Amino acid sequence: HHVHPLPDSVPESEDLFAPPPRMQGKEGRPKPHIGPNYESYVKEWAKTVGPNSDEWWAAKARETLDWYDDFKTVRAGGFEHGDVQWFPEGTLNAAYNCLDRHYYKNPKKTAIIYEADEPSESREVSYEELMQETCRVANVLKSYGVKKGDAVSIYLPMTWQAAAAFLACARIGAIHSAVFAGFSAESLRDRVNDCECKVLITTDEGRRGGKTIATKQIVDAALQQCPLVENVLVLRRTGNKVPMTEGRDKWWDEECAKMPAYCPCERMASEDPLFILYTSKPKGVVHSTAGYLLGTALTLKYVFDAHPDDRFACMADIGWITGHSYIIYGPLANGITTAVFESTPVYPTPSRYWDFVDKWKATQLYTAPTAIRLLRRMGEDHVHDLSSLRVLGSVGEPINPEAWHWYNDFAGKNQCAIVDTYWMTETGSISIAPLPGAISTKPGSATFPFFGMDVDIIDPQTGQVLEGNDVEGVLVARRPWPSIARTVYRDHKRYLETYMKPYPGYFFFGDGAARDYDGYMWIKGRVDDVINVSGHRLSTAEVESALILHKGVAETAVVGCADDLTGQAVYAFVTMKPEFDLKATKEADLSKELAIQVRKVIGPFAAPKKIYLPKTRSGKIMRRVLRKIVAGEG
Amino acid sequence: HHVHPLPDSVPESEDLFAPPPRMQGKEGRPKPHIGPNYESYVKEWAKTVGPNSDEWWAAKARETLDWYDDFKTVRAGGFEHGDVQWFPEGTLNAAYNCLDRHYYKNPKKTAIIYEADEPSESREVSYEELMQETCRVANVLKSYGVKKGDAVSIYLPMTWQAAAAFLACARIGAIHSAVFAGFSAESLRDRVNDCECKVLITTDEGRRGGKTIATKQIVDAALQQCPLVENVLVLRRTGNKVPMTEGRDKWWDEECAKMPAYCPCERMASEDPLFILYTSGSTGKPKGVVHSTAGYLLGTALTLKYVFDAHPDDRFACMADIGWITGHSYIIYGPLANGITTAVFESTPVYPTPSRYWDFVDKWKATQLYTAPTAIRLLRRMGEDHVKNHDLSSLRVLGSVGEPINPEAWHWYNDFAGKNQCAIVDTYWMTETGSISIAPLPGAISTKPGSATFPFFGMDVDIIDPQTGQVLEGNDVEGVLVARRPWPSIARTVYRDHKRYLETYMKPYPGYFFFGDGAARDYDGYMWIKGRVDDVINVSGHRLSTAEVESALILHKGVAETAVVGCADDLTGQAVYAFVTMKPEFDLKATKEADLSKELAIQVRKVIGPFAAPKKIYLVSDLPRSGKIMRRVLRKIVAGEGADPQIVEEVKQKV
Amino acid sequence: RPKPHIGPNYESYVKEWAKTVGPNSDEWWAAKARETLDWYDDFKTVRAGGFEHGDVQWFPEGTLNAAYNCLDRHYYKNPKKTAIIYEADEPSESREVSYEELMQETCRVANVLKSYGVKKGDAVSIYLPMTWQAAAAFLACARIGAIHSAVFAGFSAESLRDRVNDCECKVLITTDEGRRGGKTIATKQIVDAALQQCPLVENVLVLRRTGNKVPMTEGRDKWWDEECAKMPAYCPCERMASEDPLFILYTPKGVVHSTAGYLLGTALTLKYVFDAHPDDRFACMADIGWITGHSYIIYGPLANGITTAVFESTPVYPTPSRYWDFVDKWKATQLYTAPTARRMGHDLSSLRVLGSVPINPEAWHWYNDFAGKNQCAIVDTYWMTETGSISIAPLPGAISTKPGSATFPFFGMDVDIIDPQTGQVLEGNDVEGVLVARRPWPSIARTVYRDHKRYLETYMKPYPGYFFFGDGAARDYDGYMWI
Ligand SMILES: CCNS(=O)(=O)NC[C@H]1O[C@@H](n2cnc3c(N)ncnc32)[C@H](O)[C@@H]1O
Ligand SMILES: CCNS(=O)(=O)NC[C@H]1O[C@@H](n2cnc3c(N)ncnc32)[C@H](O)[C@@H]1O
Ligand SMILES: [Cl-]
Repeated sequence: HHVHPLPDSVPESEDLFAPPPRMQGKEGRPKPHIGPNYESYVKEWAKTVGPNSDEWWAAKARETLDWYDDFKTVRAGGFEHGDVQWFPEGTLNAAYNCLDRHYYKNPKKTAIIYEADEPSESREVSYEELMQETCRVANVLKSYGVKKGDAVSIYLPMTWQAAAAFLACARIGAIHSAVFAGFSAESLRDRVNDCECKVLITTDEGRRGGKTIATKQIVDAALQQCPLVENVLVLRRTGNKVPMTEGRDKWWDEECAKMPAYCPCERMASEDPLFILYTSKPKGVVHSTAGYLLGTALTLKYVFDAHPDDRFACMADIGWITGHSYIIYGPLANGITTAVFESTPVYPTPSRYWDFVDKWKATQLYTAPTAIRLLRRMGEDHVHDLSSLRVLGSVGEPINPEAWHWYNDFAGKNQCAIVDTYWMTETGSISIAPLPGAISTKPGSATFPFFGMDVDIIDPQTGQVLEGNDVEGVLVARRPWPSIARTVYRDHKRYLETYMKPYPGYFFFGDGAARDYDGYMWIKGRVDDVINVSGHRLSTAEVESALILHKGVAETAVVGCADDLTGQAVYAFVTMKPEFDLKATKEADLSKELAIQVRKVIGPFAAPKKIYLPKTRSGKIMRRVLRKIVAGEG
Repeated sequence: HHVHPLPDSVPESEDLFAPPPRMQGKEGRPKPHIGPNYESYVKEWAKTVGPNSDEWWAAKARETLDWYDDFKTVRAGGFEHGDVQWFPEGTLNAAYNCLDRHYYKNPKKTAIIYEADEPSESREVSYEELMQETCRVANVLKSYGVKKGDAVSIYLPMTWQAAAAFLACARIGAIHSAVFAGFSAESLRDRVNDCECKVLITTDEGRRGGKTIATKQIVDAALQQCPLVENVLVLRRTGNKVPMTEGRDKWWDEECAKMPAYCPCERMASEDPLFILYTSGSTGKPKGVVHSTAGYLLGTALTLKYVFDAHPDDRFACMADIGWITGHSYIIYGPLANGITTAVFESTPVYPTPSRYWDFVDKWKATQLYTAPTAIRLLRRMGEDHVKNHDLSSLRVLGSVGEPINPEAWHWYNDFAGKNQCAIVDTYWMTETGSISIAPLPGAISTKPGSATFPFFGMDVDIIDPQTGQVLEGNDVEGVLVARRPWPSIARTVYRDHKRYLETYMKPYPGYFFFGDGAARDYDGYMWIKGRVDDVINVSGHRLSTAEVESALILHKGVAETAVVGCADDLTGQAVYAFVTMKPEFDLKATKEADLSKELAIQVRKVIGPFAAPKKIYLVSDLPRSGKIMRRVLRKIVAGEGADPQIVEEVKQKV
Repeated sequence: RPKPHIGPNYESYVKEWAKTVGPNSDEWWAAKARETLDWYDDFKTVRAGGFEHGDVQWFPEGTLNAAYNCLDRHYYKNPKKTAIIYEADEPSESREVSYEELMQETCRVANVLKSYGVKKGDAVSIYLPMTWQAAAAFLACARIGAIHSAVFAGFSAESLRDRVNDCECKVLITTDEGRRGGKTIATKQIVDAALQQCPLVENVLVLRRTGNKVPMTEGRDKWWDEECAKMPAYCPCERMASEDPLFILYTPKGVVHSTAGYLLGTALTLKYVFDAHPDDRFACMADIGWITGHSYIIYGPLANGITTAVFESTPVYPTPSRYWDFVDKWKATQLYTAPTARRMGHDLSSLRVLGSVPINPEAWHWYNDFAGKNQCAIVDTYWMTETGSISIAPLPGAISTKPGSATFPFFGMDVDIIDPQTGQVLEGNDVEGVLVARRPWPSIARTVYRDHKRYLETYMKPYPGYFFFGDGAARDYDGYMWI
């Protein structure tokens, strides 16, 4: 075969895992929504793409969400000019769909499982409580003069009120712009100025893993160069003394105590913007209302097989798109229970995830590879019952197949489906992932595209589509889907040039990908991280997966630097486990073993020329820093 | 029985009055909506409360009002957090329901009977004229930058244009805040700043009882300490010279002449706030009671239709002032929503003479009259010569609101205003309830002097023992009044002071709404509201209402009005002190002042008991704007402290 | 040739015109209102109000948007159809603009205006020549509920200063220069002169029609193409009430038109007076600065979903044949031109209906033979800014017409003539007097901006309960009108 899976130590013939009995109608668990096999997924999927799929999408939009005004047109527009429209004549409100309509049905049902940094301080927040808090904040924002279409910055740690602040903006038609609680003032400042907001929502302090985040202190520093901000609403998270500027700053609880506990919903057009989410000038990705909300609702229901009594535990941060979609909007739209985890996976112990799972009988767990490195690395003594789990998800970057099996074995007792979810901030919702009740998985593969996603592979050297299977190139989408980002805030040109110009006719994700002989999709990393050695273009995922097969390796990152005899050369930056003895295995001897590992697993063309990690707050490895340093640019 | 009715001079067996023939469909009058007996009231009422009342309320909401968008949910929320919701997904506009839809049906039907202070200046205002005036003001407010949800203060006397100012704000989604024309600048200023409005609507002057109110003069004084006000719209009521600040102030007639006579309606969510009505209440600051749109509007429409048995051609004569909740609900919103004729009375009941009410009724053939006990007592003091020589046959329902009505005043009302041929409706409610809470349905309920009787549709009230916090099951019980579940017209908050809203009405008896009134349900199930809990007097363990001691006093020949307050007493805890006003004709020389007092105390001792007999009686000329007697002032005077500051000194002298 | 909608004799035009007036006048206007336009919300009341107090209302409860009805709905049905034929001043610079392209430009501009804080109900002034982006400007203002005030591109800086200050607009849309009859119309120069005394105007959007160097006030002035490059190509439509104002057109008498009425009147007149059909190519040579360009270049044609022409030249540039080179080059199917234009000195078989807007009666024969070849129709049209849509015209495939007259007044308008000395209408035929109208029509102007007083003292108070046109008119034994 031309297309190889990510290097793994397990035979390929033993790496095809069918839906287990928990994802079958047995053991008293809900029968899957889609199942039991690959053909059942394809049968439904073919209704969601092609020239006769408007029928399916209209029904799903009318069944999934509540509308104030029906829509007439299902879809229009396209990539070339970026005029994407879905359900354009309809009106709705995101807070009505995430709060009110469930409050009216079961007001005492739990909406948020607030897992505080300290396990003792945790509690359940009901749809009644969350709605009242949202409506109070919404009334406060209106009293500040916030109007439909105004931007509101949010700088909140993972306390449950963060959901109320997001939904308060959506309730009144404001455009919330979340900034990870922990970015520098320079990062907070740039995002506040770009969106031109006049109101900022934040806390006095945060708490994560026992540490103290000086959110208010950072804000005051950033706001010295954010001229337009006139109002700041400070949640009293800790109560510890923080500076409160007179007039500009007010306490959340004092402001809310003056306001009523209900607020009307602003009737929003489908294409009114719901939020701006900046990405690390800053790129403010803009999502509209109806299509984004429907995408998050549909993906949560099918990719995680969500059922009414489920308790969904996404361990990400609301400052990132994974929090937007699968902590707040997705789960609350489906009306289930969602987790807001304010701690780290290592506090009080590396068993918090598992203590959390057993304490709350969580039905799905959704975290990232960068955190997955933690648990499997430190010890499986930390891994409990975990029987409540039924679907396990991973998001953020390629998952080395080695981490994949531990996830299947110890967290799932070989009884959970593992869903590797591929998507971007700009897709809004999950693009390629297995439906747990239908798809037999492979370690390290995203598998098949989700409803509405018609993806293909393009040879970047010819610009043409590679027909068939067992092909490799760059991933592109053929048609718009409802949750696609609609622009980059006040910079539509950057939007078109980045995603719509590189391969005209298609959307360009920016990732290398391959479709193997079985049709399974494999995402191998950024195209900008590809290294071309003597005509062999190498992905960062395959070299880094082969390295992690050597004893003692924890995490790696390979970058390319120019080479006069091979064009570029692979340079690998390697991190070792703490117990590993660097004296027994000399650094020169370690590199020799690693280069032989890569040569054996990939080929001589891939052997690193030199072996020696800078990571953003989102958990991503800053490979652009490793590349420039190797060249000698400070 | 343990529960006694308010003192009356008629035997209890002879003091139950069944709907007269005018409310039996006879004499050419329209058949009542509910009737003909108590059972017909209960049959409908039981559809309006309980866990299966959503069906009735959904239907009445869709039958009574015109909606731009239908609603899905009927009710949600509750007392505990103050998140009451009614018809939340629906949209409508109050001005469309009060003007446009009736204009489109019968544009020339009369909307307002404008009874000016001078009777010669009175005229009829049709729905077309009022709609056009409303739309001109709305355009004027919008030209000023007024947006949906902004507060607009109104300081207007009782001229018909006051309705156009209220409905102009409602038409564009502004929040109107009315201030009684006659409050001091100090009271106006507090209300203008609290609601944070930028636009004020007022007159150059007012006219009441022959006097001239210098509204603009008061306004200018108030606005020197109102930094947020940017625009003032001055109706040209008198034409006498007033100071007009350049730019800030503009003439109503000049501004409106520039605008079109139509304006689109703002589509409002049911729960968007419709108005703020401040009350000089509780203490310290003014309490801005906030009502939302759909539930308030539906509450006033339904109460007017059933409590006053309103039919399409009726001519409803509420003699209250639009600066108070009775004016909001039963001059403007209630009647105009029902599409009938409503009266705007610019005079007093004694100007030019005490026959004004009755001249008005016959002049316009009014079909229902709605006034207060303070005016019934006032007229009753001036003589039956001014009321005896009138027809008054057009009337068929007479209403009383504001406080408990003494059975003596009740009988004067029934005898001379209704000629024993009208139904008397005693309406109990508050600013905070939005609409009538407890009252008799005139075609169905047999009344008792001084009793409101039974709760209105949607009101499920109870009596609570304030010392046990428990509901007193059964009849012949006494305590404080409470409501069990929200109703559609309940106030939704206190403007920017939700804590004051929860603390005042929702915390004192958790699970309930606390009216603040003592109440009792007699053996027949009739409810009796006898006065504020803060006004109770306790003599040797006997908790006394001010209404029952004052009802017993007024049974003595010559008594016009009384006021009793409690004073501390070392041997009985408190003691009753009574302040008495007599009729003009009564001779103080024939019956010495001391001998009169003894007869009064013996009256109370006989009817209530010696513990209620006043220890001392002060004969005054008058008692100390809403028509309420300032008993808190008389209480402080008898203790030793220190609308008209002259009576206050007059009291201090006799005391 | 497609069959005309109304025909073939008068009894077909009496059975129809009898429905647009009278007691059941409502039932007909209600059907047409629902059939012609797309509504976001239905309407309950057909008509209310009258001339007396100036409270005219049509379809008050309904909501809608002019851009959705002139762009989106046709885009969704056939996006590549040509909405505009842009006949540049230089004939070889002409090109077709599709509904898609026209929609995307409108949405961009609409997004720009929103970034400047323009809100529903705000005023925006438009100082543009007859380039095709003028319709995108009009419709971008309508798309967001903003009130556009079109000021003809030839007006002086003084006349623009006055029109911009009356409407109180905070945003102005102009070009850097114009082009007409081979000449250059310095519009930004005139814009900078006037604005020195326009204290409310805070943002100006300048379209590069020539690229020539012009002054740009930093901060206030921004380039159209640079501002629009930052915005998405879709914008939501504001849900407007029928009686929300759509535009101000000063004659400083700023005539105001509501939305659903003016739009219904414009759509119906094109579909009948000119007998427009789906594939027709309506050519109107007016300017978007006047009510002729508003109603029969932009709103009427783009509402019916046909093709309309934006003619940027004169009738004699390059040569007096331009109309007829125009007509054959694009196969125009209707022609609409002024009185001004057989004195300075082609196939044309595609023309089917020909109209003007008084013309000497010999021009009626010349316009029927040299332009029609005794195979075309001829429709004469009189009206004014305050009427919203053409008032007096004959229906083409039904009514046998005569030179100089107009057979019958348009659907839903019933006029008469008053004796200016007795103030009594002269019933009957063979009469003369001052022209006035009876009852309300949908497209009637609703006020004069912030001078409803003048609105009454000019058209309502002069003759009680009537609309006073201000021009003398006469009727003859044939039931025909003369201005
Ligand atoms: C939506 C989360 N955004 S993200 O967490 O910022 N991820 C950063 C970037 O990593 C890539 N990516 C995401 N998920 C996967 C995956 N499962 N396998 C391989 N690659 C992946 C995408 O290009 C994304 O833009
Ligand atoms: C809507 C009235 N507004 S009011 O004029 O402000 N009345 C002041 C307060 O008096 C009490 N009250 C009112 N009506 C009655 C009545 N009929 N019998 C006994 N008590 C009554 C209420 O607590 C009210 O709030
Ligand atoms: Cl699996």
